[PDB]
Amino acid sequence: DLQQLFENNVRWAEAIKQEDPDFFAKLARQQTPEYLWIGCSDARVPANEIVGMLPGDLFVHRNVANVVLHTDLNCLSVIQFAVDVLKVKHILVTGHYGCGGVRASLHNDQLGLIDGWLRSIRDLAYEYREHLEQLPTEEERVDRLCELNVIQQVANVSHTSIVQNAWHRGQSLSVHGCIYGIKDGLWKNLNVTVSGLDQLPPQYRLSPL
Amino acid sequence: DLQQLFENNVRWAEAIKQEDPDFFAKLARQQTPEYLWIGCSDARVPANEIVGMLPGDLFVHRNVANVVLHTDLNCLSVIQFAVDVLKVKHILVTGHYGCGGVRASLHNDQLGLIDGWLRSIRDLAYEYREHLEQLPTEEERVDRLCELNVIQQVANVSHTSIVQNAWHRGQSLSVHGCIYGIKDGLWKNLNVTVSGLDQLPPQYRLSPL
Ligand SMILES: [Zn+2]
Ligand SMILES: [Zn+2]
Repeated sequence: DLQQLFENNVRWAEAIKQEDPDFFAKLARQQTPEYLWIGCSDARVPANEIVGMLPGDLFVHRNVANVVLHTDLNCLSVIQFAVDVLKVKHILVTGHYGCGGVRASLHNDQLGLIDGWLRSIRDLAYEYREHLEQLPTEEERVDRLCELNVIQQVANVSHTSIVQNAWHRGQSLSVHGCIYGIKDGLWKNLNVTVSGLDQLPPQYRLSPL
Repeated sequence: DLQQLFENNVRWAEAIKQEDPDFFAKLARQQTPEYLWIGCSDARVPANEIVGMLPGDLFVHRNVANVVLHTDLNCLSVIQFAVDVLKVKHILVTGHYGCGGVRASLHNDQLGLIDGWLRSIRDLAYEYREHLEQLPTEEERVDRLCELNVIQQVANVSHTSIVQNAWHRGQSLSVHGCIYGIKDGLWKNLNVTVSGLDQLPPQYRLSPL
């Protein structure tokens, strides 16, 4: 039954309109979010509710296990529109504990198309195989890889020419790494924020155009 | 100031916990959403709030102008994990009026990387140039293309081997087209639902494996 979702919507919209009849009218005039959320598609991680944001506040990309690839025009279009047009001040890279995409990367089952998508997280598990092996349970390994993945994705966003050119032309722009606990509703800072070119390794820095 | 978002989160999580102290505990045990939302990244279109869903209810992919490409492992991984693993019953393709991605496709400015991303919407505008030309204002042209785009994206999802193989093996799966009014908060059905192979043109139907 899809009519519930429709009936919830009319209910939601009309409730808002009696509290502030101009809410959508004003909102529809300009898009000025300060934040881009790059997070997982997982149903248990909705961005706005988690950080208490209202419509208009958060530009959002969500994909499986919040993966950012430098050949992916899907995510890169979100990042570039966020950064070059909307000129967000902040990019919130948010992974979450118990992420099935990360977990799939740590196991050996073929899931099909998504096998390719998760390659770079599988790579991360190989890179940290000594660190992860050293952890006694599967849940610990999955959860640690989740942190590692977020931290990696933050690097990926920051190395984009999109982000570096924002900085080159003096734009205020910070990239953050957070992880959400689906078990407790808490959104945790991973303290890996990047806010400028000086924070990038020499091998990854691009010269201005 | 990002600490507000953090402070809102702790506030949100602890409020929920005093209403139902098990909410996250239960939620974290299994992911069982019935819906996949494929919508735009636009800050003024958050999925859960719009249809009144709670965490756990909606698997979500959001990208610029809700574009679904058959070479995009980003979106296709979300669709395939939704369909093959989570076995969603419904895919909600939701575009929205006043979509900048659609609008960009209708104008001639180079926006960079996102130029490639929006190619297929630009194609749609060319295909319907006679219909769209025939509309007196830019806002009408943009908004009409928005409907056309949603309708197209629904076709794209339905033609995926992911979706057809769901049907081939008897899985209940419906693809919907909706459009959200950022001006009034209303989520409208475009009445283009596809629920089976019989609804696909012969040229697009794939034989079972
Ligand atoms: Zn996940
Ligand atoms: Zn849009």
